[PDB]
Amino acid sequence: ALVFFAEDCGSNKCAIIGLMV
Amino acid sequence: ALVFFAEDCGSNKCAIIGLMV
Amino acid sequence: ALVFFAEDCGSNKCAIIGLMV
Amino acid sequence: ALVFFAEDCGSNKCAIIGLMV
Amino acid sequence: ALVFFAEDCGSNKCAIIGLMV
Amino acid sequence: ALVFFAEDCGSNKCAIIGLMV
Amino acid sequence: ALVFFAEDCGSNKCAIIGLMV
Amino acid sequence: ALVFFAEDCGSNKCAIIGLMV
Amino acid sequence: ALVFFAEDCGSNKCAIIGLMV
Amino acid sequence: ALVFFAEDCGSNKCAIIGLMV
Amino acid sequence: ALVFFAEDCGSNKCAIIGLMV
Amino acid sequence: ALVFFAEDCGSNKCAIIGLMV
Ligand SMILES: COCCO[C@@H](C)CO[C@@H](C)CO[C@H](C)CO[C@H](C)CO[C@@H](C)CO[C@@H](C)CO[C@H](C)CO[C@H](C)COC[C@@H](C)N
Ligand SMILES: COCCO[C@@H](C)CO[C@@H](C)CO[C@H](C)CO[C@H](C)CO[C@@H](C)CO[C@@H](C)CO[C@H](C)CO[C@H](C)COC[C@@H](C)N
Repeated sequence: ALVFFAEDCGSNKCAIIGLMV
Repeated sequence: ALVFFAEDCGSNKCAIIGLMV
Repeated sequence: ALVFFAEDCGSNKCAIIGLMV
Repeated sequence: ALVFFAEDCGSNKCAIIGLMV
Repeated sequence: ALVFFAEDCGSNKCAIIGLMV
Repeated sequence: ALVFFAEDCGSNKCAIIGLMV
Repeated sequence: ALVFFAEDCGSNKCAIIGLMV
Repeated sequence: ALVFFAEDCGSNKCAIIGLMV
Repeated sequence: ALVFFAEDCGSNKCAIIGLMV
Repeated sequence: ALVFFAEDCGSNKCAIIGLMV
Repeated sequence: ALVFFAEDCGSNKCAIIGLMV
Repeated sequence: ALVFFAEDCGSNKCAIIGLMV
């Protein structure tokens, strides 16, 4: 599958996360 | 415009946000 | 099917609408 | 992550569900 | 238009459906 | 950014709007 | 709702169509 | 890459096409 | 939920996969 | 396939482009 | 919110930008 | 056009690919 990357800033901290589809 | 609603969740808490198109 | 929830806004007045799939 | 919501309907049975991204 | 396909499952009952755009 | 165009038909009027990404 | 416009060339002829969401 | 399938329909006929991401 | 159909391809070899919603 | 249209901007040198699906 | 990243090109003057959701 | 990036994990290997819109 494809893994997109986004900075999840919804949490207090910002963190790079993968988004797998 | 269209307004979609989503919970913006973090490491612990979440908040209702609008997503406008 | 899935029914997504959205608000159709315009002229400072919104209305709940469904979006079906 | 973001949590969207949808009404998942089958055979006259519907239940709100989350969809996490 | 384009016609996508999905398996719509409810309570152990699934049926292929079209989704037209 | 890409500027898509859509007709936003609210309640009192429609209007060609931009939607930039 | 929003009405997007696309040239539907899937048909032999190409034609502007609306896509309502 | 991911390959989605759709019927590319016209005024009369349709054809299976791939949509690659 | 909806189950979308896709092929995961790579190195000249694809495999059917589901994508659930 | 469907052909959407967008204004592709770059340092404010926008122009109409097609986006095929 | 989530922040995706893309290379926004214009006459081949690409640069990284954020795309917030 | 915007160039998004994703990790395309097939069967023999992953690889950072582009996906331009
Ligand atoms: C800003 O442009 C985003 C395009 O960049 C892509 C790299 C984004 O990648 C995707 C995987 C992540 O996109 C997010 C879902 C946010 O974008 C979508 C378009 C949100 O759009 C909203 C306005 C749509 O509102 C409702 C219909 C929510 O719809 C979501 C997308 C339904 O959930 C999806 C189908 C579940 O994800 C797929 C699963 C198999 N991983
Ligand atoms: C090229 O960028 C497209 C973004 O421009 C927008 C103006 C497009 O507008 C939308 C309304 C039309 O987009 C078409 C559906 C094609 O784009 C989508 C992203 C096709 O993507 C494929 C690869 C996804 O494959 C499966 C999951 C098919 O998913 C479709 C989108 C599911 O059907 C949708 C949710 C039904 O449409 C919504 C309905 C309420 N009108």
